[PDB]
Amino acid sequence: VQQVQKKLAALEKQSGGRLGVALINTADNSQVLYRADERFAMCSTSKVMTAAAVLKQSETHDGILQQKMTIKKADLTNWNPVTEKYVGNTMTLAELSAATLQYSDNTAMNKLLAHLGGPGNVTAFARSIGDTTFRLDRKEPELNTAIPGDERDTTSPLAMAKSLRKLTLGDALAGPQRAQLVDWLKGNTTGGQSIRAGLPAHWVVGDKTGACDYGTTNDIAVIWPEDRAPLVLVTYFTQPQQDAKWRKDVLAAAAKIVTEGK
Ligand SMILES: *C(=O)[C@@H]([C@@H]1NC(C(=O)O)=C(S[C@@H]2CN[C@@H](C(=O)N(C)C)C2)[C@@H]1C)[C@@H](C)O
Repeated sequence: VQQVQKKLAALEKQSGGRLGVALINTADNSQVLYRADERFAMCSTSKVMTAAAVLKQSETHDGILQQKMTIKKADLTNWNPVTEKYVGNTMTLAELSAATLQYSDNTAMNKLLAHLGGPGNVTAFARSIGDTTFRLDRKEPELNTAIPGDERDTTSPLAMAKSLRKLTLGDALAGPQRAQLVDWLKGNTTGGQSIRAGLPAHWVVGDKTGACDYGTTNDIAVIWPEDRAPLVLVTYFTQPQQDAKWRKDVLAAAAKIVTEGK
């Protein structure tokens, strides 16, 4: 059905930006692709691979998720909805992971990066699960420049869709860790206006949004349409002006377009 292709193409043209979509239907492994092999800056969506790297460690290191880290007034970044509540005290890695994933807390992200030894370690983890496109280069907030043509902190919609699938439904993570990642993605509190907005209200969704410079507005999610096989969806969107406004409505439209009737 190229109807979807035409609709996506029109959506992009009308938006005046560059749209990236990758949908994987686990029912038969069919895919809906639109610039699925092009690179897009990930913004907060890179936080999923990051949190997953920590979960991977917990498979061998027992109780690591309960390990504590101190939050100093110096760790605070441009967005600390949760961490700012702990300046002077501690947060476990689980709490930190939850904070970065569900509230997109930047301080929490850098705390996880520090724990992992830097962005290069997240990239290594991605490679270990077969993702040869993903690449994390900087920490928060520099990783959000999203400069057109810059390959730093980018990935493709398809590569991210495959990795999200491997992580949440596949074998990239062990049972317990897989369940925690899914639980965290379902508990996201910032996706209300994105992919979720374009889906029937009773469908169950796990997702991670993101928004940064050049009006880059992203979202990656796993969708369970009632009792049907899960859908893995990545909607990436970026614009020409560095100061462009975010277009969460564009991702919602894209989501409706590709998931309608699934
Ligand atoms: C990540 O991409 C940045 C971070 N992540 C997200 C996100 O939704 O994933 C938010 S955007 C959110 C809606 N717009 C802002 C505002 O409306 N609030 C005050 C409610 C927050 C945030 C931009 C991170 C890299 O900085």
